[PDB]
Amino acid sequence: MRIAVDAMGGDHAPKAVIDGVIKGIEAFDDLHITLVGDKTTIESHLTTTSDRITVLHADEVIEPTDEPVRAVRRKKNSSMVLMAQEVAENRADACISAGNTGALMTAGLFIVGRIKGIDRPALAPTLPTVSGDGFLLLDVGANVDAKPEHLVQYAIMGSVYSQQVRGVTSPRVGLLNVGTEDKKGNELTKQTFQILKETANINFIGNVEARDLLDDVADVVVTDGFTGNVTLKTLEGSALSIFKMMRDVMTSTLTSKLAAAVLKPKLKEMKMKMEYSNYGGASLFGLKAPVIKAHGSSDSNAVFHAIRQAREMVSQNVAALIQEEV
Amino acid sequence: MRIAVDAMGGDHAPKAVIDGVIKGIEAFDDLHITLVGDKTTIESHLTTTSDRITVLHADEVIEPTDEPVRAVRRKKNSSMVLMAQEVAENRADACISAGNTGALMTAGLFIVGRIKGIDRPALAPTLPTVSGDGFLLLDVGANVDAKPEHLVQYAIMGSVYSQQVRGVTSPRVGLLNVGTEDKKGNELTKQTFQILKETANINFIGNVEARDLLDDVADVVVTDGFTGNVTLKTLEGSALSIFKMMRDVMTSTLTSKLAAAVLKPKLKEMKMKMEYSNYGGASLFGLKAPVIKAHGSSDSNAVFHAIRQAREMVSQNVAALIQEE
Repeated sequence: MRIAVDAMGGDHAPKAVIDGVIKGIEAFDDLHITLVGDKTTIESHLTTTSDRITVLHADEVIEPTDEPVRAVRRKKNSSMVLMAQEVAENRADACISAGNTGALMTAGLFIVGRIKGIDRPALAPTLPTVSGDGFLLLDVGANVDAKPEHLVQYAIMGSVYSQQVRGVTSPRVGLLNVGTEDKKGNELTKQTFQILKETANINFIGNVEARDLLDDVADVVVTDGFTGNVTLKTLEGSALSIFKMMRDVMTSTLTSKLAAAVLKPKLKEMKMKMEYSNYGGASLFGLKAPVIKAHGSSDSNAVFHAIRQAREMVSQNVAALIQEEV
Repeated sequence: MRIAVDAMGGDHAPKAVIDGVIKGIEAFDDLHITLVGDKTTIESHLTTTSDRITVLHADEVIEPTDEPVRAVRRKKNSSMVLMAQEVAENRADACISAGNTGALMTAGLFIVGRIKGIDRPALAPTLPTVSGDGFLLLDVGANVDAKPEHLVQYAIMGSVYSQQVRGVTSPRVGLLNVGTEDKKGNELTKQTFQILKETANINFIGNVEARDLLDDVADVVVTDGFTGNVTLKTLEGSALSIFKMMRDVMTSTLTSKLAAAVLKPKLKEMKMKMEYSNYGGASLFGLKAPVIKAHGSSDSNAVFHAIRQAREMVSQNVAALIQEE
């Protein structure tokens, strides 16, 4: 098993990405990593662990302010393009980048290519729940204009991932909607509900309301890329607001000074919702191989969990199973 | 000022509705309330004797499972329909119900009627922000399938409300979107962006991302009913979920004890988070009179704030001002 990793994308790149790669190499014996980026810089951090790591030099990098299609086509020697090329030329089974989301989706689509029978890829992060089981939200902005058939394919891919990678035997697939009632939604959502109702290979549990997303309402929640993107950003801003209010309550002068016992829980609280990177990162479903967008602020542990998820996606043959299921 | 209130709709109706009405009557000297529902049941809960509370008997009620059009047409003597008829016959200036949302919107459309020039009314609640300035979100589910023209009308109505009732001189109008760039959004949203940019009567500041809604990115935030409903419900349910997740962190005897010291400020925090507290209910902009949908789980405090918001809406002539635009 070979995974190509973009060493240059991300806020803490390249150090955090390299440190996560070293953690994955130490954890999984069968794993081979191709680290793509500035070779000499990458080698500077690799002085203690270099066993199953190959370093592939990339002269250029894609910056966050550049337009994705132009950057991917023009900068053939960027770390992201060379990383995707490793997968396309069959020198890697999966790839991971913490870089620009749009650039990675462009490179995945243009270079890695779609699974046969898959119309449009979907961006799918695993989000937290109160129980800690988590759930898959797909499509959070890979495809803004969606057809009902696209959403049906999203449900199938999310079900295969939830079964093979998360080990959920019969994943509950819900359709994000304005109500729990069967006939709710706009045209796209109602047409999708009717097709989902007739889709044999999934455990379709119906419409799910947004208010219940974090309450373990479903294992897979399906939506179009625009609504999903808006939903994910709403979740992020809500998490920041509540953390801010809690920090004010736990650090206020009006409260007991002894309740300073509580200062240390602030970090734990920030961890519980803000960082869902422990779940692995946003997968681009529908491509010929696993392509994973690691969060831009990924530290070494986040990179490690993205590696662990990509490894399971490869070993459990998710792409081939998706091809068969459609 | 007279407001007709549906005493029968809502999870904690009729006790919470009657108690909220009594709180409004005690807070506002000028307020007259017509309580619509079963006279004997209402009189059981009436702890007050006040000439400014009148009881209007309604033989039937529209249940949460009833179909909106069919129930509204069939149940002519329901509390919701009689409440709306009070507004239509000019025996009340506004009405409030915590009952079935689809039924209430249908009654508003059928009985109260739309302002001339408005194709579709919108469901518009006021949400809190970090600064305390607040912002108006619309449409949050009156019409799930919207055209660009409908969103333009939502921007005009929201701006009028923000200026006249909320005292914002030049309301900043943002289009809820996935990016700041002009070409962002799905087909409906980018088309709306171009029309909104060419719209004369508004201060359009462009696209706004959902992550900044609570940080005063805009005074008025415009979306279609499907996306707006999903956004609003995400905010409410997620605030409850995340608060529960963070509170779970403090469970150990020393941390339980430390948490109980902060218990009074966090009950205060939960109250401050409830968005039926910060404003009343979602107002239906575009009808001839104010019709307010209070949250189905409204307690007395939520009912009261719905009354206070309806009172501000009547006093500032928003229906007339929206019509002028």
